[PDB]
Order: sequence, then C-alpha cells, then structure tokens
Amino acid sequence: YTMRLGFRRYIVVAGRRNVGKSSFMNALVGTDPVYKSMELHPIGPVTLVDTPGLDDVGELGRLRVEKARRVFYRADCGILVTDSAPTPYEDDVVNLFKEMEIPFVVVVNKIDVLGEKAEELKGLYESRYEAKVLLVSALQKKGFDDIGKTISEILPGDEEIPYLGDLIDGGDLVILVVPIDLGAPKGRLIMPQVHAIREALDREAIALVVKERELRYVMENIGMKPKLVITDSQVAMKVASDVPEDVELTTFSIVESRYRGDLAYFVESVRKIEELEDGDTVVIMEGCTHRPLTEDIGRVKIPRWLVNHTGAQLNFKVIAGKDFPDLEEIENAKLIIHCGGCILNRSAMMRRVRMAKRLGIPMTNYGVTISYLHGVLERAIRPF
Amino acid sequence: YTMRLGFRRYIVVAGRRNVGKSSFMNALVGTDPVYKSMELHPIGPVTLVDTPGLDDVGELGRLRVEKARRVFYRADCGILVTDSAPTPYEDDVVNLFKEMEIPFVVVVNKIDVLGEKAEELKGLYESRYEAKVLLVSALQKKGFDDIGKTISEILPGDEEIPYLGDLIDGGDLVILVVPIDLGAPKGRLIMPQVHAIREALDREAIALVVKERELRYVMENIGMKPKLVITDSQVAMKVASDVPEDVELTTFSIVESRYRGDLAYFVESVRKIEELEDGDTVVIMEGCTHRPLTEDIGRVKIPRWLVNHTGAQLNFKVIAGKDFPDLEEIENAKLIIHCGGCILNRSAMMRRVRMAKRLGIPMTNYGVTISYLHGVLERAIRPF
Amino acid sequence: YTMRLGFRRYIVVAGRRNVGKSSFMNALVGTDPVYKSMELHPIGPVTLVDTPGLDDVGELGRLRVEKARRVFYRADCGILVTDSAPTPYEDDVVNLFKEMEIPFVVVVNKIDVLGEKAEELKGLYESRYEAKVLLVSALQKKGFDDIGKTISEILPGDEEIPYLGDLIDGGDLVILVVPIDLGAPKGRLIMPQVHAIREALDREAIALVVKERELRYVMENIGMKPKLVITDSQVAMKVASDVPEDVELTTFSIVESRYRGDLAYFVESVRKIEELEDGDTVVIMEGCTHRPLTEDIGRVKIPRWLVNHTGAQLNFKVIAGKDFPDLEEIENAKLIIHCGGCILNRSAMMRRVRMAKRLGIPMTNYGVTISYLHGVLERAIRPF
Amino acid sequence: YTMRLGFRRYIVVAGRRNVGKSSFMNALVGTDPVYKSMELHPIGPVTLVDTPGLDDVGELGRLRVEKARRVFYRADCGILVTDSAPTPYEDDVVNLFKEMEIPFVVVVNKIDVLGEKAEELKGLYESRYEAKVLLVSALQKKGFDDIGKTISEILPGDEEIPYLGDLIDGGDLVILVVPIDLGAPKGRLIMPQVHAIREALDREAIALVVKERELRYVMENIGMKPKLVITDSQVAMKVASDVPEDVELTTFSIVESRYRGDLAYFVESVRKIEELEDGDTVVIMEGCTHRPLTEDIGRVKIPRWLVNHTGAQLNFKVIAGKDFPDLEEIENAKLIIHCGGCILNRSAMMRRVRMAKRLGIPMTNYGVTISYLHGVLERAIRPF
Repeated sequence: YTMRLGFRRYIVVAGRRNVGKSSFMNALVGTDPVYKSMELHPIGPVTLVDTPGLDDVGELGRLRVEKARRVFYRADCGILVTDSAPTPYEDDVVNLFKEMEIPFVVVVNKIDVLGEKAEELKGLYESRYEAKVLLVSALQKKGFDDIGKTISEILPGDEEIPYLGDLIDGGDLVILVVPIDLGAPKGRLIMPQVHAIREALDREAIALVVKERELRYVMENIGMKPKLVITDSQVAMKVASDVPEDVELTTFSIVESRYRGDLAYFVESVRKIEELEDGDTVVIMEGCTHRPLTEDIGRVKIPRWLVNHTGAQLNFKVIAGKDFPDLEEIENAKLIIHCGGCILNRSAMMRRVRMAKRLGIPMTNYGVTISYLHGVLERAIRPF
Repeated sequence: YTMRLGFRRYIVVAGRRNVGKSSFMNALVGTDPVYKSMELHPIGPVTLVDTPGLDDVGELGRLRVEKARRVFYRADCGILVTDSAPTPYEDDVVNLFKEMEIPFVVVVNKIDVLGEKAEELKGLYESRYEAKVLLVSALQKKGFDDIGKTISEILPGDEEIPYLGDLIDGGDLVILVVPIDLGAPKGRLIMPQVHAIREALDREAIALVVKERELRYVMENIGMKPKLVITDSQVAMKVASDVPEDVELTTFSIVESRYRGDLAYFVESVRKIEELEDGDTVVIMEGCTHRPLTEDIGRVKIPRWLVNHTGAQLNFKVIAGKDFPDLEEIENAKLIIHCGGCILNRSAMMRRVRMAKRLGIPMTNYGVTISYLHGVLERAIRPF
Repeated sequence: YTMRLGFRRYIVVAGRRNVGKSSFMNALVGTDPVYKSMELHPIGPVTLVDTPGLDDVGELGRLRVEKARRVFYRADCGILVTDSAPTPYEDDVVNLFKEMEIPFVVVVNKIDVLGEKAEELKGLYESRYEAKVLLVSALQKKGFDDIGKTISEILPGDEEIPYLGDLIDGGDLVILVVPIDLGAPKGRLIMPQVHAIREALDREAIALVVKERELRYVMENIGMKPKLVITDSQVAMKVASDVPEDVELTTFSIVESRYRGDLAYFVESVRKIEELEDGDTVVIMEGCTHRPLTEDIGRVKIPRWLVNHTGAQLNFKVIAGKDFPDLEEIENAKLIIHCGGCILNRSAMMRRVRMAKRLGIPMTNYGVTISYLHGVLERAIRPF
Repeated sequence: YTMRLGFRRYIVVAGRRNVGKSSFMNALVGTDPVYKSMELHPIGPVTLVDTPGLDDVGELGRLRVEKARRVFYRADCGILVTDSAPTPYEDDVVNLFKEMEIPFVVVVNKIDVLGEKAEELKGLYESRYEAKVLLVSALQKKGFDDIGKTISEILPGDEEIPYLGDLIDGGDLVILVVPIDLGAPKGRLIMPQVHAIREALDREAIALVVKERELRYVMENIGMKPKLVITDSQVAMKVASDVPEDVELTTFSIVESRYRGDLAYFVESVRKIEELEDGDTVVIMEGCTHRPLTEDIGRVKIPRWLVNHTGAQLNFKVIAGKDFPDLEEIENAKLIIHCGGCILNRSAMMRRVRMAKRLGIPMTNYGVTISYLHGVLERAIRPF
C-alpha cells in the first residue's frame, strides 16, 4: 500500500505430501503455489508458502534442484512436512537448506490408531537441527502452538556487531572525527557521526570532532596521538595528506556504517570489478529514494566511474523499490550495487545479502564501491 | 534520502542571455545545465534550472523546439530572462509555454545610466500574463523579494473539486455505500468510505452503509428510494443485479477517488486500449509499494487482462519509484497506467497528468483501467 | 520527560526479609523504599518496589495494614519473598492482596546444603494462586528467567469487551447514528462514529448515519424499524422527541465509549451525587488537555451543574497530569470525576478504576456524569 | 483534546464600542466576554477576545486599570476599536499596552456619507505604532484582508539568539564537553550535547567530548588550551577541581539551554530567594511530565533544598498542565519555578516569561534554580 521508509519474514513449507501437508497449511493458523500470510511470536508477522510445482517428482523420486533453488532463495527458513519415512526427496531438500545456509524444521501427521513415532529417525538421519515435531490434521495441542517457539530459536537472531572492536578505553584513546561542510539540519548532525561519538564514550574514550581546515592545527598541537580517525568523501584525501600518521588506522563513516550489514562479501564482491567484461550487466539497486536532478550517485556517478575504471560495453540496470527484486530481473547479472542508506536494519540487509549469495551473484554497495574506486584499503582495522 | 510515503516544485529560467541571466541565478537567492535549489513563499521549497544547451541558437536565432519541449515538460512554470527587446527566440518559448499549458513570467537587467524601460512592450507583445518584472545584477529591492509573490499567484492553486456535485441535500437523499468483507484494521474503515460519509453529511443527506448479502433486504424494505450507490471490485456486479434501479446512478469508490486527480484524461486515455497493436509498449508506473507475492494487480492482473482484452505481442515496462520517470525511459510508449493509491495529493497528480499530456502520451490508472475492463460506463454522474 | 498523549506497570515485592529479600532485588535483573525499574516479557517495562517502612513488625509480628494498604493500592500485582515458613505476616499481606483484588506470587532463597523445599506448604496454606517459586541469591537458572512467564499469566490480560453485545446480525438490523453539526476535520469523522459503523458491519448489520433535522424524515419513511440509535449531547433530547420508539433502545456515543473502561462503577458512583453534603470535596481529574478559555466542561460546566443539581458549599479540586494523582492529594474526597478522552487504553483505565476502588473512593467520569445530570437511564442496553 | 508534547496566539480587541465594535468581531472573519477563534496569516491560528466587563466606564470615562491589567496580561498583542475621536479611555489602554510591553493596533468604522478620516490623529496622538486602520461593518476590502499583514509585523518575531556569542572560530578554539554516565538511548546523545557540537562546528571551532575520569588526562596532555567547557549536575564540581583553568569560562548544559528562553529574568528572579519569608508561597509549574516515583526534582528535591537554603514555613503549589496557569491560582505567589524541558520553543517561553513580568511575579526555572543553589556564578560568559 505505502509506509514510512515492515520486513516481513518468509517461510517455505516443503514436501511431496499435500492432503497430509496442506492440512498443515490453512489449518494450524492463529503461477500455482499458495502464499498465505499470518502472524506468530516470539518473532512477528510472517508468510508461509508451499512447494508450488515442486510437487512433481522424478521416476526415481528426486527433488528437482535447479527448479527448487530458484524458489528456496527467498526463504528465511523452511519447513518440511513428510508423509512417510525418509526417502531421497527428504534428503534432497535438506541438502539444499544445508547447502544454502538456510534454517528449517520438520513435521508430520500423527495418526493414533496404530501407535507410531518415526521422528526418532530424522532425529539424526537427515541432519539433526533437532528438527522433530509431531503433529496432525486432528489439530492437536502441538499445532500452531509450540511450533512458533523453537522455530523462532531457529531463525537468525542477535548479530549486533560492535560499531567497533578496536575501541581501546582505559587511559582513554582519542578518536578524531573530521566532517564536511555542514550536513544539515540546524543544530543537528548526521546519525553516523552521533553514533560514533556515543561509541567512543561507551568505550570510555574521547571523541574529538573537527572540520577540514583545522586538521593541520589540532593534530600538531594536541599532545595526544590518536588511535582512530574517521571521514567521508574525497575529504579522506586531504587527510591522507597530513595523514599525519599512517601508523594511525583511519576510515570512512560510509565504511563503518557498511560494517553494519555484512562487510566481507562487499569487499570480496567489490574487488570483482576487475574481471568485468565488455557487454556484462551491473545492477544498481537504488531502492526508494528522492533522486537529485543533478549527478545522482547511483544512476550517474557510479555507472560512469565504473566504465572509466574498466572497459566500456557495460550494461546497467537500475532497479527501484522497497523490496528486493524478482530473480527473473537480476538473474544473469555479474554484480549488484545496492544503496546503503536505503536499508538501515542490519537484519534486513542480511536477508538480502544471503539471497545474493544463494544466487551466487556478487553484491556490494555504494559505500564500499566508491571507497574502492579511490582507496578502500587503509581501513584495515578489522582483519581478525 | 528517504521519507514517509515532499512534492518540490520545478522551475525553468529560460533565455539566450547568461552573464545577464545567470546573475539572476546564483544571486537573487534567499549533462550541462545548472539545477540549484532553494525556497520561497507563499508556496514552498523549489528548484530553478536554466536552459542547458538551449543556449545555442539558429542562424535565424530560433529556439530549437524539439530540444526545448524535451526540457520544458517537467516545469511547473517558467521564467524568462531577456537581455534585449523581443526577438524571435523570446516569442518561440512563450509559444511553447502557451503551447504547453505552462505558467511563466518575464524578467530583465535594469542598468541605470541611460534611463530605459522596455517591459511596456512585453506588457502585450509576447502575450500578457502581465509578466513584467524589472530587476538587475545590482541585486536591487525587486530581486528575490516581490518576485515570489505574483509568481505564486502564477502557479496552480486551489483545484479542490467537490467529492461530489450531485449531492442533493435538503429533504435529504440517501446514499448507499456497499462494502466488501472487512477492509482492516480493527474498528476502522478505509479512508474513501469515511470521506464519503462525511460528504453526504456535509451535503445534509443521509449515508447508509451496508454489506453485500443485505442489499436484497435494505433496498426492498426502505421506503426511501436512493440517489447514489457506491461500491468497489466485482462486487459492483452483484449490485448491478438487484441494481435494483438503473434510474439510480451508481459508481465505484475507486472511481470517486479517481475523480480527485483529473478524471477526463483517464477515461479519454483508457478508452484508447482498443487501438493498441501487437508489439506496442505499456507503462505500469507502480510507484513505491509493498508488492504481494500473490497476483500483484499492477504487474500481473492488469497486464494479463490487458493482453486478453486485446491482441498479444504486448510489451510491458513496470516502473517503481517516488518520482515520475525520466522521459528517456517512457518516450515511445503507447499508454501509461499509474497506480492510484500511490499519490494522494491531487495537486501532485496533476503535475504528472500534465507532464503526460505535454508528451502526448495517454495516461490512465489502475482504477479507471479495471473499471473499464469491466464496465466503467454506469458511473455517468459527471457529464457536465 | 515528555511524550505523545507508556503505561508502565507497577509491582511490589513484599516481605520482612531483606538480606534474603533484597538479593532478589538489584540482582535477578535483566522517604525510604527503593523504586528500581527494568523490563521483562511477555508483558513489558516495569517497576519493582519493596515494602519501605513496612519492614517494622508488631510485637506479635503482624503486618500493619493501614500503613500497607496505603502502599499497596498502586500495585498491578505483588511479589512475596519469605525467609521462613508461613507466619502471621505472610498471611496478613495475602489477605490484603486477596482483599484488594490484586494478583501476586511468592518466592524464596533455596540454600543447598540441607536439602529443603517448603513451598509445598504455600502451595495451599496462604491461598494457592499456585504462587510457588524456588530461587536463591546464588542467582540460579530460575532467577530473572522463568519468573516473568507465569507472572505475566498472573496480571490482567484480555478484557476486550465487545463494543456491543446486542448487535443482532443475520437478516440485518439497522443502527441509526445521529451526529451533531460537523466534528472536524475535513472529510473525517470522530473515531467513536467510525468505530460504531465498523461494528454494525462486523455484526453483519446495517449502519445508517443521519443528521438531526433529517430524523423526522428517515424514521417515518424507512420501512425498517431500527434496533439501536446513538447520539451525543443535548441532541439526545430532540431525538427523545420523535424518539420515535421507546421500545427502541437508544444511547450516547459518549456512553458507548464509557462502556470500554468499566461502566458499572461509574453508574454506581455517579448515582452517589445525591448523598453529597455541603462542604464535601470533589475531584475533577482532567488529565493533560488543551483547555478552552470558554466554558471548560471539567472546570466549569460540570462543577456548576453539580452545585445546581445539589446543595452548594461544595469544594472542588481539579487535578491535571499524565499520571493518576498521589493519594495524599485525593485521600478524603467524596467523588472523583475523571475525563474520558484522556485515557484511551481500556487496560490503563482499569488500573485507575481499581486504584479508586482500593481506596474506596467512588469514581465516575465526564461522560456518565453529564449523561446522568440529564437522563442516563434510557441506555439500559447492558442489563445482564 | 490531546496532542504530542500548538502554541495558539491570543489577541484582545479593546474598546467601549460594540455595535460599532462587535461588527468587527464575528464579521471580518476568514463570565461574560466572547472568545471566538479563527486563523490568519502570515502567522497562524489565533484567538480574538473582547473587553468583557471592561465596557463599564467611570463617570469621567476612565478605563478601570486593575480590572484591565488582570485581563490584558495574557494577550500577545491587542486591537483597539474606537467609535469616536480620542478620549481618556483610548489613552488609558494604550498606556497599559505600552506599560505592559505589549504590541497592538487601532481600527474604526468608516461611514461614507460624510467623508471623514480621523486616524490622522491617532497617527501620532495615542502613540504611533502607525496603528492606523480604516474599516467598516460594510465589510469592505480592508476587512479581514490587509489586517493580518502588518499585525503579523506587529507581533514578536525572530529572537533566535546564537547558542553562543563567544564562539571564537578562525585558528580554531577547543570546546570541551564533559558528560555524565550515559544519557540513553543506544547510539544516541541528548539533544543539548548534539546542538553544542553542531555550534562549535558552525563556528569553525573544534569540539571535544570526554567523560569525567578522563578530564585529568585530556586537559594535561592536550597542548591546546580550551576556551569553553560545558557540563551538567554536581559533575560541575569534580571539574571545578581540575578546573583546571579558572581563566577558562565554563558552564552547564542546563544553563546554555536556559539561555534560549530569556536568561536575565531567571537570574534576576532566582537571586530573589534570599528575601523569602516564612509562610510565603512558591509555584512549581511542572507542566506535563512523566514523574519518577523517586525523588522528583520539581516536587521533592527543589522544594527541599529550597527550605534548607532558607527559612521554612514555606508553602508550595505544584501546577501541572500544557498551558500556563490561571492568574487566580498563582496571584499572590512570591516566585515561580518553571520546568525547562517542558517548553522547547523559545517563542512560547517568552509568552510565559512576559506574562510573569506583567504580573510582576518573579519567575525562574529548574535549571537556573539548581545551578544557583550550588554556584551559578562561573558561567559569566554573557556579560554584555
């Protein structure tokens, strides 16, 4: 509809079953598949979809990978509903889930006139993940009840990586913070800058803020030798100048913000520009934004410096929107450059970072990208 | 950056001048053109751009229309800065502005060592629009001062068309309002429905709300014969059934909301589906939205019913984003289908409706479109 | 500090202990008592206070009621930390809690070198409330862990009483809704009115909205005989006129809103005006509001009609503020008239309704009050 | 009703007239007086009230000051509507307005069958304020039209005093900022602190933030000798310690925030504690707040340190609420202590500061007060 820029989770219930699987669907509730949505805690509002045409097996009863993967890349975790005991299919999915770094759990349909219980098997057969959950169409107690629990435990969780690891408190440790011209609005500072300061202090250090011109001064006078400097833009150069200490580990704001929404992959994938060939396609996922009629970074600068920095014949595809894009649109793209400011919730960035990995498409973002296209090297500061 | 979905106005300062025109730029302030932005009242924050490469004249000193139009279609109004007296160029632009239903005003550069004043000319020569404004680089009083005034008066204004014209108050006049299943959220009603009711009452009438099933009942019993019924979706059919009076002028909610953001053009342009040819391209401007993984109206239903209703070989181009799209992307498109819910400010819809007209591309929207693809006829109710 | 008008819960940990009770305090964490606050789920942010001077026992080891009650009236539930086995004190509190309709739970300090477990006792001795919770300063697993759980279960919960019980859906059932002049703002309706409509519809009925003047008309014509009418203000009179059916159960909006934040007590307490004596004091708790410099209902009208309706010599005490007032300020007040619009969360109104009961001070509110001072009788509609 | 904590302006139309004055009322529109409200620009929504019982003159035709003042203290400016030429009454009011530092304008009722125009008189007679405005009940052009203009010009305006005057940019100038323990919330800083930093930078200086413990360090090492230090709470003491330079002008955050909502009066009035006598009454205007059940500054600490610091027998009167309090409630009060955090809009604080002056009641606030009760002396820094 529209909102203030909900990150709703996605879940896949897989299986060859249906009359002993769909009962699980519609029930256990608070161009072919069924995407029904509801809500559960302790986690939130969510969506449950079922193996669409993934129901058609092979003569050997095998999954149909390529067809699956293509479905399973969105998932935040999956659910397996089996009718019988383990078969090849049951293993095939689990191998993907596993394959695709994606959490999941298994279910059943406990009929009570025989007195069975197979899950002992899956307790260890197809992995463990202690994925073991008795159930039934006889919507019994363990239905849309105790499931949400563990499953919650299943999902991601608390990444929350320190805005810094090399803080160094105690007898202090200065942290220069050199900003631009202003930043707007009146009597305000951009979040990154504020977030920083708050950190230096949470790490009982001392934060010093200072404009460009005054770098000369400050640095020289101040007896205290810093332990961390931080900037943004080509402003990093003039600083590289009166460095004034290379012993000193410096960095961008842009980059520290980047560090909070998986950094590795971005460096890994950004370096990957050098092997770009004429005619290849790059995806500039610019999300929802107010675009300047001036040199828009995402649709102008970047594309440009990109050709320049490499060999032309490059094909760009800008994509706007709150949600990630449909695979159809990005499949067969060498690199994806995603805006940073767009997403702010680290957890919702991972969703997208993972998705990209699962499709094996290297993704990076404006920050890293531009830093790279200049010298994204000095911000070592994380090598662990 | 990001916001809660600012509608900033756009203005073009045109002229062959520059050293006697750009002084007007940067000054008079509170891949080549200069887009500088500021703010002025009584209207708001705005942008001033200058004739980029439109500076290069012909050997006869003519404008260069096609090149201009391509620029001038965004404008909310234009500003003309002339160095000399009227020439062909001065007329050429004015003919466009005029041509393109776009407001504007004229300026100068009053040097005071001669004692001139030409504007008397333009008082009537190139149109009137009483566009007459002395000025100078000697940034004198009448600079970024008394301009904003009139100019404000120049721009659009108060469309604010009655949510209804056939109200009919006095001895009352019922207005059935037949809704769907629910609408969410708890104890709430969608705005349209509320907006309606408030109107019936502002027009001292009586609003009756009632679900589907109960149409049979209500209609029959109620002595009172209505004067207006209102629905949404295929629900309009079941109503067409126990109409129960065709004398009775009925309509969609979707449609009344449409009526508030220029209706004509939409009907005019929507009817235009019949002359669509194989291979032609349609633009589904879906703005910023949360897309269902189910049949998304804009990217699925509509496209589909569209092929169906006509001859295939159709090419679609969905476009998302807060802003209208760049001409490059839509130029050479037979029709544009724009989401309704997206924009809510009638004044900001007109901006876009005009833009489309100026490019001569027929535009319509989901509402009208779907109504049409069913029977958008009965809602006569406006023929004036 | 300030906010948009957090309803934080209050809890009392009681006991004669302290070195075997306070360890429970500060620890088990995520002009004399200690009010430390933290947060716990599944419920929210909360406060834990301890028996201040309630630590001083009698020579017989009795509680000190009057002194307690005075403390215990705020509580949303209480916590009992005992050192020894049941004694008189342990019973005394429980009798209050019980006495004062307030939930609670019991704790301990399990030393493991003997091998005890007394709670079996309190399992049934001092009530049940299955209040049984092993613990220790050896902050063991069952500390600030499994407590929040049950305790949550302890607290209030889901009152959520139907905006109506006599709905009557099926073959429909009209519900007139007669409003005032307007209500503001443009194209909007006050919540109550919207909430109503949504209900009629959730109860598959038919809602008819209609202004005053048009009552004559509608009623007569309309074949359908209503089942519920609803108004506000002296407007109820003109309706009482062309009633037009007394068989017909009518009511105020003001009153239905009242029904959602305990109605009984309000009627019970409002009737209590007749036994008011000269010199008695009434509390007009007007919460945080924008006061008209015109006849403010709370500080003018009500007080006035109040004297009028009874014998003067009345003493008023208006009290503003987000929170309920300190007992010191209201103790020894015959009646409390609380604004309705102020609180909106039924659950936070109960907090206050209970508090008043616990102090045995009759409380009512503007709605009921004014309805009464006119004829709050006809809205029978709830007698169960 | 309720809102997120509108500052609506107040205006008094004065005069002995009424049939030639009230026509001005109700008309010229977009326990006895009439308070009608509307809206006008360029300023906002506002209220117009008329001389209630101030209509009854003396046998000599004099105003009735004491009775007036009592009315005129709320006003943001006044309007004078005269029937005849200047008389004593016309002078009397103007003397108050003038007396009471309050803006105003004069009007008429131009009958056109004689051909008059007296305003020439009032052009200079009763002051000037170029208060000269022809009008009439014949609601002519100059009615609710050109009035709002000038009148707007009449009212307050742009105080906006620099968060600092001794900035000292150029070759820099450090500004230590020593904070508490934290401040909450995560990765955030209280506004004052941020506002400060932004200033140092807007004044091309250098802001250094640093906790307590680290004062020792920083100060000593850092070659740079500061030019401004800033703190809050008793934390100012430990700083007074390693001052470490008294040459150095230091201060509270609390105080700089105070500086932005008239400081003088607060110092002037706060010093006035020494002449407090037993039995006198102090007003603690605490506005709308979330009160801690712990030592609430406004209702506990302050009152307490207040008695202590002086002679008991003191009477306190705490007053909560969005609006200033009615004179009846505060008249005959020696001092008023107003919360700072409450109001944030300097312009709306002045409204209240003026009001207090007009009643000649000394007002101060928590900040100043507590600073004083310790040592509010060192923050000289403003002596101009």
